[PDB]
Amino acid sequence: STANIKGLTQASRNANDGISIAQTTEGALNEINNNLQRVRELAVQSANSTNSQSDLDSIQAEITQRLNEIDRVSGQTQFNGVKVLAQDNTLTIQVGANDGETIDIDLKQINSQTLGLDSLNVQKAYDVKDTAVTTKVYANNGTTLDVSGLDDAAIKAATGGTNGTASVTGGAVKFDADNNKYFVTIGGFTGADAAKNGDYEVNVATDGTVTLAAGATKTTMPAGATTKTEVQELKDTPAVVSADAKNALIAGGVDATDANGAELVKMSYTDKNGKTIEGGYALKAGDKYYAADYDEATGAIKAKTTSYTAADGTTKTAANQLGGVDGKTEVVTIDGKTYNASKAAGHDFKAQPELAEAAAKTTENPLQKIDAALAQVDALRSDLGAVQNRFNSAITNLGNTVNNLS
Repeated sequence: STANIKGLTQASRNANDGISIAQTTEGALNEINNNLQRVRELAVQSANSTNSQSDLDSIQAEITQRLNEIDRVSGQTQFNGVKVLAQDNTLTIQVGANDGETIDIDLKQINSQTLGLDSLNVQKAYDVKDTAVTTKVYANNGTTLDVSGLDDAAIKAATGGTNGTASVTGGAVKFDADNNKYFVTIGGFTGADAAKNGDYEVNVATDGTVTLAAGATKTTMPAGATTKTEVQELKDTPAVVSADAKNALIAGGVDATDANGAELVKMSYTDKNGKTIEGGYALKAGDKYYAADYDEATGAIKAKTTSYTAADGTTKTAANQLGGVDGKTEVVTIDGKTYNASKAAGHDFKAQPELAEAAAKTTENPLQKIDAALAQVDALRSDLGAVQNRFNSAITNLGNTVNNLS
């Protein structure tokens, strides 16, 4: 009789834990349901051709936030340490005084993947274009600097000296990039004209022709000066892609030949109506675009890459390609599968072989899919409510049995 009384009484405390498990799980499933209803409403809103890709991009961002919130609740909700929505798990609770007098609680893994929505996407592809990044650098042209005319008579005519035989020292000319100027050193004057020996600015015709202007007077050769033998002229030069940028791409799985011929570009994205907006910078290798940072002031280029632990256990990196459904999403390709860069970061494919792949296209019949998920959640909520009634009825029956024994 004592065994029974103490056993039934403890069995009743056990039943209360079943009820707690059930309420903790229901609470969380209620929150998941709220997030799913918002997702459904957002899908209805996206099914409107008046929406621009910018609009859809905004709706998608919010859908992704809701889905992530669902994965948060699913992964962290707990009762005495049990992650009730994290795995399929049949919990058995003894509700009688003897072995086997139990009620099972069938917990199920409920997350965006098991609900069939981790690839849910309402975006549309942008028309992707690019513009080569250049710089302005002074170069030449076969137009040599002709200073043969600036002879003794010409130098005398411009400076007013008469003593000695003056000449362009070394027949050399110096160039200042800062102001597209030219300079020469004059020597040879003697007597009181010796003071005219020094440096003078000269004018270069849109031809070799170098000349000294009347009234000319020696100045100070501008620092930064440098000898040029042909006419200087500014022409666009493709931004230089560094070895470490190329090597970062290769380390990141980009083909060696393609990476070696990488080109810095500025992205552009045009929508279905024809409107175009500028994107960020990227390294175009082969026919693919890999996101990159670019310091206009320095020319320093930094290839964006994602680090992670491969299935073989080692640490590797993947180049962040511009792709995904919209065409401007940072994705990575690892061992036969494509993932969103942000999701693969820090991931351990050895410890967790499974990671959701990036959406490859716009979702077809999204509402049918969101509705299926809502039905899965309602089905689990119903079952939990019924098992809650079974625990409650057990508590009632245990209470009476104990009453009569005592």
